[PDB]
Amino acid sequence: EPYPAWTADSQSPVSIEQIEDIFIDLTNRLGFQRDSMRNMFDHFMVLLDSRSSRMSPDQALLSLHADYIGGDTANYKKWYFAAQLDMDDEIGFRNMSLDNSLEAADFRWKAKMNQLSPLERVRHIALYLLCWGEANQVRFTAECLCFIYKCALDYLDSPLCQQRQEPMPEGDFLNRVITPIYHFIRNQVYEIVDGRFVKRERDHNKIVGYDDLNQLFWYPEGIAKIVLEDGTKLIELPLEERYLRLGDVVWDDVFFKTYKETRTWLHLVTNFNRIWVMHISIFWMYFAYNSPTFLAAYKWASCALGGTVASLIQIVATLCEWSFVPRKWAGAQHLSRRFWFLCIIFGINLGPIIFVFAYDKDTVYSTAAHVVAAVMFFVAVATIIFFSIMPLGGLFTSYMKKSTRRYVASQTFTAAFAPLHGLDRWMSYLVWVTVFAAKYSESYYFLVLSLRDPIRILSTTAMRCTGEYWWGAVLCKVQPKIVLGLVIATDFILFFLDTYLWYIIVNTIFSVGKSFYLGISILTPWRNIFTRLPKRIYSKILATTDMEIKYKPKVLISQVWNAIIISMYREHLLAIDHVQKLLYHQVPSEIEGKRTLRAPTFFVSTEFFPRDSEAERRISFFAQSLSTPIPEPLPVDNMPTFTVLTPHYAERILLSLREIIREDDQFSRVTLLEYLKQLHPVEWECFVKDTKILAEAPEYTLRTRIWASLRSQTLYRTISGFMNYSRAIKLLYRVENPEIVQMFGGNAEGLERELEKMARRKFKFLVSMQRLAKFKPHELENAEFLLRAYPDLQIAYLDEEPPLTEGEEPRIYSALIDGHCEILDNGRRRPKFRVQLSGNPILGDGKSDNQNHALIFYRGEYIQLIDANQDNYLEECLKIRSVLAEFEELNVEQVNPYAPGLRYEEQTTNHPVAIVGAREYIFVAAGKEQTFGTLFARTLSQIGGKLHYGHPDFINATFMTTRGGVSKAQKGLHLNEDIYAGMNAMLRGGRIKHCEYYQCGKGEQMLSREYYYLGTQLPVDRFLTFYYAHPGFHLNNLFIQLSLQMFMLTLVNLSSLAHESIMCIYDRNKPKTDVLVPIGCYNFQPAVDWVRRYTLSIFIVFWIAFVPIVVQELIERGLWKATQRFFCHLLSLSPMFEVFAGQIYSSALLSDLAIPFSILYSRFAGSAIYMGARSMLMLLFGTVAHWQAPLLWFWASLSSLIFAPFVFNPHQFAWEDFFLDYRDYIRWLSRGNNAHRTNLIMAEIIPCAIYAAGCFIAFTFINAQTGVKTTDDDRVNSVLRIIICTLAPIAVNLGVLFFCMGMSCCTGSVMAGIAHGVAVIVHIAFFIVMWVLESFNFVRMLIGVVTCIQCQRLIFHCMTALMLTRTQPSRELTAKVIELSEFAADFVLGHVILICQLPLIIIPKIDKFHSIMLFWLKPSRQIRPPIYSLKQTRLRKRMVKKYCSLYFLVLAIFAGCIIGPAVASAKIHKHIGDSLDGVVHNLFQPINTTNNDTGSQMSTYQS
Ligand SMILES: CCCCCCCCCC(=O)O[C@H](COC(=O)CCCCCCC)COP(=O)(O)OCCN
Ligand SMILES: CCCCCCCCCCCCCC
Ligand SMILES: CCCCCCCCCCCC
Ligand SMILES: CCCCCCCCCCCC
Ligand SMILES: CCCCCCCCCCCC
Ligand SMILES: CCCCCCCCCC
Ligand SMILES: CCCCCCCCCC
Ligand SMILES: CCCCCCCCCC
Ligand SMILES: CCCCCCCCCC
Ligand SMILES: CCCCCCCCCC
Ligand SMILES: CCCCCCCCCC
Ligand SMILES: CCCCCCCCC
Ligand SMILES: CCCCCCCCC
Ligand SMILES: CCCCCCCCC
Ligand SMILES: CCCCCCCCC
Ligand SMILES: CCCCCCCCC
Ligand SMILES: CCCCCCCCC
Ligand SMILES: CCCCCCCCC
Ligand SMILES: CCCCCCC
Ligand SMILES: CCCCCCC
Ligand SMILES: CCCCCCC
Ligand SMILES: CCCCCCC
Ligand SMILES: CCCCCCC
Ligand SMILES: CCCCCCC
Ligand SMILES: CCCCCCC
Repeated sequence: EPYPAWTADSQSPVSIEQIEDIFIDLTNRLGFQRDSMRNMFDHFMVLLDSRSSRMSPDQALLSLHADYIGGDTANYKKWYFAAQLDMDDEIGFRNMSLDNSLEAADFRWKAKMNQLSPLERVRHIALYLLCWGEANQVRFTAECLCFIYKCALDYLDSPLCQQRQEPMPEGDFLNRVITPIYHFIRNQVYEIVDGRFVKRERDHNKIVGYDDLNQLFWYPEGIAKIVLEDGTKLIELPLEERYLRLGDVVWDDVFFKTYKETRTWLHLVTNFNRIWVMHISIFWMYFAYNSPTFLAAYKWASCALGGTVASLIQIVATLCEWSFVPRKWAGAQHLSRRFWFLCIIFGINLGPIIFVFAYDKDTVYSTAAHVVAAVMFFVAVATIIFFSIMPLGGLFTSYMKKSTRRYVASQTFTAAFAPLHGLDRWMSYLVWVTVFAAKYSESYYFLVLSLRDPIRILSTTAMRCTGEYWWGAVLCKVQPKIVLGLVIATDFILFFLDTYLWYIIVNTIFSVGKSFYLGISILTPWRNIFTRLPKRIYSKILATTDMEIKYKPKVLISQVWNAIIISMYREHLLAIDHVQKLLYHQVPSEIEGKRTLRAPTFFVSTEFFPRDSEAERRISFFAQSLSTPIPEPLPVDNMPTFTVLTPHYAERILLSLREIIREDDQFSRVTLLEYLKQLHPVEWECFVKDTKILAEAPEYTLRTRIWASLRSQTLYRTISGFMNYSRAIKLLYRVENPEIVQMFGGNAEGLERELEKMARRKFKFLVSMQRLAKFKPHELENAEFLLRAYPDLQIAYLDEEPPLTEGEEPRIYSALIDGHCEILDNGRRRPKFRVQLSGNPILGDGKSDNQNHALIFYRGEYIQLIDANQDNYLEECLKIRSVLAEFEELNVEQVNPYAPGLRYEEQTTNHPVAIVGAREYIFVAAGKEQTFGTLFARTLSQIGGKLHYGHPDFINATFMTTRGGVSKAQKGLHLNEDIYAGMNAMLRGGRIKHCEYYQCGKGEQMLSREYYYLGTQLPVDRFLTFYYAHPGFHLNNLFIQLSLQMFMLTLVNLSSLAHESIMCIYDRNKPKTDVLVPIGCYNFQPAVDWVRRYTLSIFIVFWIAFVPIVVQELIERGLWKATQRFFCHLLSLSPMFEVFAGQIYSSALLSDLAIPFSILYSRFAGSAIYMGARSMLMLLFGTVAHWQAPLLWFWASLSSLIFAPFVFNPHQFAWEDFFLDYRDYIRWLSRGNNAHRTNLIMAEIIPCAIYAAGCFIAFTFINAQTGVKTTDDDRVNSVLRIIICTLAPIAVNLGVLFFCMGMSCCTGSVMAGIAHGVAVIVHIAFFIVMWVLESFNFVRMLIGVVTCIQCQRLIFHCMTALMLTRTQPSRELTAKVIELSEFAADFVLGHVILICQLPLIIIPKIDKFHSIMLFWLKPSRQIRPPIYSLKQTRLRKRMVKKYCSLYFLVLAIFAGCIIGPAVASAKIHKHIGDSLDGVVHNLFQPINTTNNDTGSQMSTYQS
């Protein structure tokens, strides 16, 4: 019989017959499609049934009306206010606070709904539901539905439709008002070609999407732009006849783009404008204070001028924003007003600084200098504090007039946030106060106060040296100032890493203190969880407090504890003797004869779980989760009905049979069974035994099919894993009320029948099987099999039909089939419903439009949406009605929302809860467990809010389906198609909370739109928390990588300068004996010691930030290993060992993030191998010139970067596989064959030449000899040595290239060989000429090479890009020049890589250890082929020895190139050149000089 909570009562305001009457009439007079009417009717009635099982039926209808259309939660009310009667500013004013006007209209609206007869509310809701059901693929645009809904509602109330004695034909609401909008959307992509559609490839910024499609309807002036077909405006017409001619509007002259994103670096300045301000500005002031080398008023004046940078940053953000919104669109004048205000602020700030900067040089004004300095210091501080807070999108809004728009974005649709009151408010305040009060305090004593001494030295010391021939000694005269500038620049970056460093520390402290203070789970009282289980189950999983008839509080627990255990055994996890001691046995009372209840000995105080199998894990976790304070549940008779969605494109329903054996030694290992059998060798044992009892044929094949199916990874395991929701309800139904079984005790069939009837109305399952009309006949059998297995299952699939007349698109439907539908002659079952779409719905990339077409059949109140790989064990399935109570809607009181008084200040249900994420963070001896518990949290809490912000598991269906959809996927917008739903619900009113006693069981977006709305309007509480989770992580891995490069640039110069000095011996105790004992010397010892204080502070940030991803990637073991690992270091190298114990994880992780040599090289290059190569060279130059002690710390790390991927490879290292890998490498090498425009050319030039010049400066200084006491006419003219060696090899390229053209004019593979043959030797030769030029001095030769390489790539970097910007004969040469020159570079770098393994192949037994190492990491079903024919063996040995000799030859010539000039360094003694007149002393002047003119000498000049 039908819905037994609305009909089976006697106080229902209406009758089920009246509802059908209303639906029939409403369909009749608007032409809705006939079957969707039945669908929506069933949906509505099920909704009423569910809502009326925990309240009076008089209130269910009221609550539904309030929630859909009319309450403070309904979307229709929001749109009606914001558009139909303006009043958008008032909502923003009221939000920031926490006749006409807002109170009056609100009162009128509230009092106009308080007097509706209960037969009108049903009509309203029915109309809305019908409109929502019909509109295909327009559900993504909420406000459109509101517009059509209002138009239809106004039309039906007219005296024009009530007198017309004729109903419009069916399909008149889909072929007249809905289809044109769809034709507009599909016409922005998929341009029609001669017969079909193809993906129209337009630029990503001329394509209107959904977000730009509905956003027209937010503003009153956005509606007034709807031109009709003739030319008149739609609004011009009266209200009643505004619906009929809605099919004549042309939706192609009426939609614009309204966002138009731009270059990526340009957003990060307007979005996150509060992080640059609080960092740059304060950073300025610190150095401005303690830098007296440029009285007492100048100091304060400068530190005050520090405050003028904040306003400048605000102005360049406002000005940058002006290129996002359109020109005349709503909210544009506010930008000009704000620009005016900010200009005034900037003027006020930097007005008087000029007056105090120089107007006081010993005149009578000094009485008025200090006062203005101090007051403007205070003003600057006030400005900084004001701009660090008060979001950019809302300031200077009180001082504005009425105007038209006082805000730039709608404040009722993108600025409605949850106020987050309670206790967590103070906690967030405290956290973000301590972080920034610790960082600003410690980053002044370790980073600006310890840098105070070198500033005085390196800013006054003046060099004395001859110089060069083109400018003399004007550039080399001030080297130290450049070093100081580079030191400050490379230290400015670390100020940004410091914050994220402290944010990790203070979070985990606050978590431990909060999880220990509240006295929850003190350390580990482990021998108590099992001791007191029964009191946990009886009051957390059973609802007895409101069940009464209290009797026997232990017979109930017995009925449960056996069910959970037996289920484990039925899955072949426990032995038959292994369960009898793990179950409530009942023993008869020997006194009288009746039965009594015992308890397992395990359960009060012998291998309960075999070799800690997973069966232990399931029980263990279940036992701990009952300590958390779970809310008390409701009776299983009064819970809401929910549903489950699953999308499925193309998976495996079953592993078939032929794909179980296949061929053995043709792929990984052997037949699949034996692979599966070995992994679980305690189940197959129990399995075959279970077969024997059953056998005590196709069924056996089926049983093997299922047995394998439950393992591996398929679709059958998810369905059978989630269908435990069905049993968990039934079992808890009988237990709760045992008087229901006494009624018909003896009817075993009657009992089970009733139990099923309940579970089929509180739980629905639905999968969305796309493309089901075109399955292969071998795969269609699998689909039908599921229907036979679980009859209560629902499948939704698309369909087709030949076109009505020849030449048109075929109509497509979307029908569902149940498990009880009768079969037809064809074989497929007859569907229950069949709805008509308006064209192909699949338009996006991912599986997000798959969900939408099957969302119509979602009967229920809440939704749990899953992918096709989940487990959901039964023990984590019993407590479903406790997690479902997180939505605070189960224990409340109704208050008649339409009531006089009760203004919107003191209501309760204002921000409903939308998403509920689930638990995902799965988990000296006494000290070790405590410490390992602490290290657990630091790993734990790092991802507690990084991969857990919007990950959805349960969705409040009513709230989340009226405003948008469940997920969106478009070519234009790009977030992740998974996090988009999370952010959208936050900035629209909803709220997100997550439980912690459940098992989920599972940049290109900084360019997006939601980042613009979130980062410009959020308060500072939530902004900082938001910034340091998603954006501040990716933007942190870029600063560390950028800090390293800025460190190499300053290392080169610092060591170069250190290779020229006397250093004035220095003591690190208290060197205040200002005597400077070399007398005539200039000291640089403190500057050199700065390298020591940096390396320490750069691996700490590398340490803490890369420890928490260890355990979240290597939780598997370690505690057992830690004992022996500690056992090997009670007397080991300790602090230094920690250094070399902290350099391996980088090798470990990147290996897991990742075979012939060439194919691995080509994909691992361009990001890790090249930048590492250059940085390797610069470090080498430094380590030879001065050799600071703690410099090898980089040698380990930099080596590990480019030496790890070639040690974590599989068996490829023995003897000849190495050499045969050398076969194809050469063969592959032989056949490798590889203002709107003033922004792209500026972004890829500036930070590619600065790095070049910095190297170039160093080379000039190292040649200009200092302390040499020579004359003016000496010079070196070292600039030329760059030119003679930088462009000369490029000239050799073209000359041969032209001669290549000529020779053929006056074999292609051969011609490549000779071309590439000399393209390599030319560079190798020019490496030699540079060495000779510097008179055979290795130290001052390296820096020469480094400069040339940087200079070379600068030419290529700019020349190619400009040519692309801007001819064919010119361009065709360009690519050929760059290609072959780049070739020689890749050859040498590639070749040297496989040369540094010679002292690893000499060891006889090598891969044996290599095998042991890698198999520890992971097993991958290894296979070893013994395929070596007699003729293969001889040739294999034959050909391998061919290149094994060749390999050694190229090794010898490379070393020979080195030793050549090295041994010729004692043969030339006179000189190498004596030319003059511009090339004078060109090669290198000295052969014998001195650099120690100090001591006795008092005053010489040595210019
Ligand atoms: C003395 C012998 C060497 C002569 C080297 C001639 C380079 C000639 C110019 C060139 O090829 O310079 C670079 C490549 O530099 C390098 O290999 C630098 C490392 C060299 C290690 C030598 C070890 C002995 C091009 O880099 P890309 O533009 O490819 O970088 C963007 C991503 N595609
Ligand atoms: C005030 C600080 C300015 C820092 C500018 C750094 C620019 C980037 C230098 C390195 C670019 C990449 C070189 C390969
Ligand atoms: C009662 C007022 C409390 C204000 C808390 C502000 C916290 C700001 C943190 C960041 C400062 C730069
Ligand atoms: C007269 C002395 C001028 C010194 C200028 C130093 C500029 C350093 C810039 C560093 C940029 C990374
Ligand atoms: C006072 C003499 C100044 C000579 C020019 C200095 C240019 C420095 C440029 C630094 C770029 C990193
Ligand atoms: C003021 C800082 C501007 C942001 C710099 C971002 C550099 C990386 C862009 C990819
Ligand atoms: C804007 C700078 C104001 C300076 C005031 C000076 C007054 C001088 C009075 C003698
Ligand atoms: C919060 C970090 C503080 C570090 C110490 C600063 C004061 C040192 C005084 C000796
Ligand atoms: C967290 C703020 C700590 C402030 C310490 C001030 C310096 C220590 C005393 C010299
Ligand atoms: C001249 C000092 C050389 C020190 C060793 C350089 C190479 C280190 C490789 C680990
Ligand atoms: C001039 C001092 C050189 C010290 C070299 C130390 C070598 C350590 C190799 C690991
Ligand atoms: C010794 C004080 C220097 C200036 C500190 C400014 C702090 C601003 C928050
Ligand atoms: C560093 C100043 C950048 C200014 C960009 C202006 C862009 C206007 C469209
Ligand atoms: C001698 C009186 C000086 C007053 C200066 C006032 C400055 C206000 C910004
Ligand atoms: C010579 C020191 C004068 C300090 C004046 C301070 C005024 C603060 C309002
Ligand atoms: C931001 C206030 C604390 C840091 C500056 C004052 C103390 C310096 C030692
Ligand atoms: C970036 C934080 C540096 C902390 C250095 C502490 C040194 C202790 C010996
Ligand atoms: C302060 C502006 C810096 C712009 C750098 C652009 C880099 C693009 C890759
Ligand atoms: C560190 C800022 C010094 C500014 C001096 C201006 C003359
Ligand atoms: C722009 C800061 C320096 C001003 C100098 C005025 C004499
Ligand atoms: C000398 C005191 C140092 C304290 C360091 C705390 C991190
Ligand atoms: C006299 C100007 C010299 C500029 C040198 C730039 C590298
Ligand atoms: C010469 C005064 C210091 C200059 C620093 C530039 C960053
Ligand atoms: C300080 C910003 C530097 C950006 C460098 C981009 C390569
Ligand atoms: C006449 C100045 C020449 C400068 C050359 C810089 C590469």
